[PDB]
Amino acid sequence: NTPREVTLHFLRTAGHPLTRWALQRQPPSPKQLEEEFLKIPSNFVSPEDLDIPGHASKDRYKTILPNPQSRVCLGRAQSQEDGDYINANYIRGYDGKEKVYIATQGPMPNTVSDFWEMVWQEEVSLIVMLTQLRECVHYWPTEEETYGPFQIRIQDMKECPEYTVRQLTIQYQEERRDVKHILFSAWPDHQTPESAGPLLRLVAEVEESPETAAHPGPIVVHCSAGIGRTGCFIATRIGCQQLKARGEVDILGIVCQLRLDRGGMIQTAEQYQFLHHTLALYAGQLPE
Repeated sequence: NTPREVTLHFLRTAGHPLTRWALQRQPPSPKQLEEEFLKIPSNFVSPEDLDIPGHASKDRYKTILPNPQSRVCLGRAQSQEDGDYINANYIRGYDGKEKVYIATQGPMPNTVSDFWEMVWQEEVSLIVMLTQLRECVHYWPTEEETYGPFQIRIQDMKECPEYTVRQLTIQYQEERRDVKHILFSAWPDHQTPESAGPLLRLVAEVEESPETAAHPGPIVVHCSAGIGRTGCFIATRIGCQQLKARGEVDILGIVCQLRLDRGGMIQTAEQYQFLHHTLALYAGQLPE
């Protein structure tokens, strides 16, 4: 068995189910969580695994690449652009449900049009942006701007204590669609949010979003590299979904499935511990 077969086998089979009680009252120790986290393979892809010439100019980081198996490919239905490349992966949701999310990096100035093409092509109606104040381009308009063939307009902007909700529209030719955009700041790279409460309110904000499509598109979740904060946010939502539906959560299993979808999701052991903390808090909100 090669290193890749070893990696795939661990990720497909590792798990550590935690009842609601154990999570709240007897969680794994900080030492055990550190060692568990260290054992999770990254599933990073080597540049030799992508044959996409020119892709490097569209990557924020040379080592953080989209796994080819779940890579979002741009079909260019609406444009004349060369190739199909965006650093973005489809991510499975609760119970392995396909294409619940797209994890991607924040657009670079040269990939803003690619980003909007992706939002059109995938029928995205919700974007979750994770950032901190001192940081990440402003790829949405102040009033109205055109990006490639798309006209984007801001219909509303509402500040909540912990995030800003923008209501946008994107139009191509005759067709105009709503996109809800949530900007959650106060989340530094390689760190955790200040506390779990604002993160759980972000997760609730997402749940409450209007879902009027027959086949809902993926939710776009992004941050600088598209893996640490994105992975934490997606893992928290799936964790909450498991706790609510089954009264238990397998956080190890969750992170392992996310790494199958995009290498490196959840960057630090501190972030991993914070996921336990967050889910313990959510557990107490759940009905008896």
